[PDB]
Amino acid sequence: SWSVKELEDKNEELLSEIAHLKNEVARLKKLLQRCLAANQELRDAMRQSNQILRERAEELLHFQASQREEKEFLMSKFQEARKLVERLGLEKLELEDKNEELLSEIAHLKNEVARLKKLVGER
Amino acid sequence: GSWSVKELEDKNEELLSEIAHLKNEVARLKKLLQRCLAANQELRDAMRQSNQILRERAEELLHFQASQREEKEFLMSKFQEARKLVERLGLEKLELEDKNEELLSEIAHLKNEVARLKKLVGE
Repeated sequence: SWSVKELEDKNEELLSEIAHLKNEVARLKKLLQRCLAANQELRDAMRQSNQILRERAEELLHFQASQREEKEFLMSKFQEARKLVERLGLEKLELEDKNEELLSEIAHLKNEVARLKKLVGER
Repeated sequence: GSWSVKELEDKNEELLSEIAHLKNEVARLKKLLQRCLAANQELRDAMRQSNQILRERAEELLHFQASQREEKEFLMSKFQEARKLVERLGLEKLELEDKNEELLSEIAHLKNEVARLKKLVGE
């Protein structure tokens, strides 16, 4: 059907077609190798994000427990002091009432002393 | 005119089988590159969500600690004022107790003087 020259021209055509397809394979392998390397950089950085996020969540749980331990201890110191103010103030009022009753006894004893001394400047 | 018609036809079949192999490689490498590009997009879309969540939580922690620091300032500043109030009331209570002991000694002396003055007038 086909001559020698026609088969040679088709051979020349197929060889140029093999050369083009081989440049595509080499181009697609360079692309795939960069994309696989880019996927490795994204996976190493995403691993670090989850790893820092886990580290910061575990140190925050122990920090909140320490803040609770410090907040309880300062609070109990404020309550012990406030109660001490209420007790010192009431004991101060009970001492001031007792002192004013004593002054009334002294004022009565002083009047009694003067009354008896006018009696002795007569006898 | 080196090669015959039958030799050129067998070579033609040979070049075609190489094109069929290269065409399966190109289609295979395009599926790999397309899957890898899609995987990188899923990693970059998730990386951006993590960074946006990580950015919100760092801003909610920055403002939360500022209130914790201000509640620690306010519960502490109340405890300092109470301690000052305890030390002041303690001095006022000690001088009221000294006055109470001063008054009781005065009463006992005035009563002895009253009895002595009553014995002079015979009351």
